[PDB]
Amino acid sequence: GRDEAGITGTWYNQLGSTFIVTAGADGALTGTYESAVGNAESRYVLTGRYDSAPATDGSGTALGWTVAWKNNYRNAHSATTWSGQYVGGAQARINTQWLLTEGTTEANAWASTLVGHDTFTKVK
Amino acid sequence: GRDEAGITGTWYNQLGSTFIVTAGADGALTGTYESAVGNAESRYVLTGRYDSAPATDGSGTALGWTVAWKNNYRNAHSATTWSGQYVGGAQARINTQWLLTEGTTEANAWASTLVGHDTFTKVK
Amino acid sequence: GRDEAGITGTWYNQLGSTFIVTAGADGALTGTYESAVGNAESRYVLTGRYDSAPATDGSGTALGWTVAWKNNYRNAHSATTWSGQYVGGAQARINTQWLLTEGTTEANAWASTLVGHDTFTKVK
Amino acid sequence: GRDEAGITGTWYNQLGSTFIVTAGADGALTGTYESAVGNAESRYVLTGRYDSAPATDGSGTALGWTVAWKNNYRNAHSATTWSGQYVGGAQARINTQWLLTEGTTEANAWASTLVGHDTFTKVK
Ligand SMILES: O=C(CCCC[C@@H]1SC[C@@H]2NC(=O)N[C@@H]21)NCCN(Cc1ccccn1)Cc1ccccn1
Ligand SMILES: O=C(CCCC[C@@H]1SC[C@@H]2NC(=O)N[C@@H]21)NCCN(Cc1ccccn1)Cc1ccccn1
Ligand SMILES: O=C(CCCC[C@@H]1SC[C@@H]2NC(=O)N[C@@H]21)NCCN(Cc1ccccn1)Cc1ccccn1
Ligand SMILES: O=C(CCCC[C@@H]1SC[C@@H]2NC(=O)N[C@@H]21)NCCN(Cc1ccccn1)Cc1ccccn1
Repeated sequence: GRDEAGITGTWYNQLGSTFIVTAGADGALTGTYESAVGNAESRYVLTGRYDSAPATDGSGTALGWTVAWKNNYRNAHSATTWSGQYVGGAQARINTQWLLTEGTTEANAWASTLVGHDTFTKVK
Repeated sequence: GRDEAGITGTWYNQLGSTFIVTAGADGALTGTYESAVGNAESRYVLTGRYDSAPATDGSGTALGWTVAWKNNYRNAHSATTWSGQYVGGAQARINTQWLLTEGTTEANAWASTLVGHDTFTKVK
Repeated sequence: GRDEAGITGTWYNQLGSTFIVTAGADGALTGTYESAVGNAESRYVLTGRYDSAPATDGSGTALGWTVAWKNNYRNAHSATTWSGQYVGGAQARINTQWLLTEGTTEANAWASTLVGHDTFTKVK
Repeated sequence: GRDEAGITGTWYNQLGSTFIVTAGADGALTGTYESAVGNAESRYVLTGRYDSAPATDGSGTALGWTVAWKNNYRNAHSATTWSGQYVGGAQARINTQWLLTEGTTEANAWASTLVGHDTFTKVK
C-alpha cells in the first residue's frame, strides 16, 4: 500500500489514548487501542481498512477502524468506529471523526450514539 | 459469542445494499459489502468488531465495521464506518449510523465526511 | 418562501415528539418543541432557518433548528440541533439528523454530544 | 443569562470564518455568520438558543445555532447547524460539532449531510 509504512506504528490522540496499528498490503488495519478515558482499561482489539492506492494529487488517505469495548478486564457493551484520513509528512496526522454506540433497550435507542473527533499524531 | 448465530449471514438495508458477515467467537466481523448507491460496484472487503458478551437485560448488541471503497473494479478513495447495535428476534435488525470520509486536500478537509443512518434486515 | 405554507404547522416524529413551527417569508423558523423522551417536559422554544428559494429540480428544501432544553419546568443543560430537508407532497416529510450537546467539564467533553436521526410527518 | 456577556460578540474559527452573535436574557442567539470556505460569500443570518441558567459545577454552557446558506448574493440550497458548548475564561472557546444538509433528490438523500467540528475563539 502507498501509505503502508506511514500508517503502521504507534499513534497518540489529544486525550492521551494510544492506537497501535499494522497496515497490510491489501488494505487491512489490525492492532490494539487503549483509551485514556471512559469505561476502558488496558488494550482492545481493533480492525479496519484503508485505501491502499490513494490519489496522487495531494489528498489524504481514507481509512477507518472499529473497537468493541470488551477485553479480559471489562465490557462497556459499546463499540466505537473512527472514520478519517491519514495525512503524511514531517508532522503526520490521522484526522478522524467517531461514532460510539452502546447497546440500549428499544425505548432508549434514540440516545445510543455519541459523536466526536480525534486527531492522532506519532508523538505525545 | 451470544449473538454469533443471529448476526452471521446476509443483511439488506433500505437502499438495497447487501452486507454479508461472519461473526467470530472472539468478537470479529468479516465479510463483504455491496452498495446499491454511490461510486461503487460489486463487493468490498469489510472487517469489524461486536460485543460477544452483551448485557442480558434486553439491550442490543453493540457492533461496528469498516469498508474502504477500493476493489479490483473501482477506487472511490473513501471509507465508511457503521456504528450501531443488533436487535435480535423474529424481525431482527441492525440499526446503524455511519461516517463516510473521502481523502481531501487540507483546504477541503472541512468537507471530508458524510453522515447518515442505515437499517439492515434479514429480508428485502 | 416557496415552501413557507408546506413547512408551517404541526409535525410529529417517530418518538411521538411534537414540532410546532411557523416558516417566515425571509427564511425564519419559530415555534415550540415537545419531546416524548429524555429530560424534558412540556414545550421548549425553538428557532431556526430554511432555504426560502429552493432548487426547482425536485430537490428537498434545506432547513435546521435549535432547542435549548430549558423552560419554566426543567433544565437539562443541553441543546439539540436538527439539520435536514423538507420533502413536500401528499406524504410530506422533514428528514433530519441531530446533534444533542450537554454542558460538561473539560475532562468529560469527549462524551458531550449524541447523534441521531428523526423523521417528521404531518400525521401521528 | 449567566453567560450572556461571555457569549455576545465576535468569534472566529479555525477556518477563518466569523460568527457575530448577541445572546438574549431569555436564551436567544441572533446574529450573522461569514464562512471563509464553501459556496458562500458575505454574511448570512443565524438564529439559535443557549442555556441561560447553566450548572454551577464547572460544566460548559450548551448552545446551538443554524445558518441557511441563502443571502442577497448566493444560495447554496443548504443549512448548517452547530451544536456545542461555551467554555468561559481568559481563553474562552465555543467547541462545536456541525451538520450541513443540502437539498437533494430522494435517490441522493443518503449523501445529503456533512459532519464536522469547529472551535471558535475571541481572537484570530
Ligand atoms: O466508555 C466507553 C468505552 C471507551 C470509549 C472511549 C472513547 S472512543 C472515542 C474517544 N477517543 C478515545 O480515545 N477515547 C474516547 N463506552 C461507554 C460510553 N458511555 C458514556 C460515557 C460518558 C462519560 C464517561 C464514560 N462513559 C456510555 C454511552 C455510550 C453511548 C451513548 C451514551 N452513553
Ligand atoms: O460513493 C462512495 C462509495 C460508496 C458509498 C456508499 C454509501 S456507504 C453509506 C451508505 N450505505 C450504503 O449502503 N451505501 C451508502 N464514496 C464517495 C462518496 N462521494 C459522495 C457522493 C455523493 C453522491 C453520489 C456519489 N458519491 C464523495 C464524498 C465523500 C465524503 C464527503 C463528500 N463527498
Ligand atoms: O434529555 C435531554 C433533553 C431532551 C432531548 C430529547 C431528544 S432531542 C433528539 C431526539 N428527538 C426527540 O424528539 N427527542 C430526542 N437532554 C439530556 C440528554 N442526556 C442523555 C439521556 C439519555 C437517555 C435518557 C435521557 N437522557 C444527557 C446527555 C447528553 C449528551 C451526551 C450525553 N448525555
Ligand atoms: O458550501 C456550502 C455553504 C457554506 C458551508 C460552510 C461550512 S458550515 C461548516 C464549516 N464551518 C465553517 O465556518 N464553514 C464550513 N454548502 C454546500 C456544501 N457543499 C459541499 C462542498 C464541498 C467542498 C467545497 C464546497 N462545497 C455541498 C454538499 C452539502 C452536503 C452534502 C454534500 N455536499
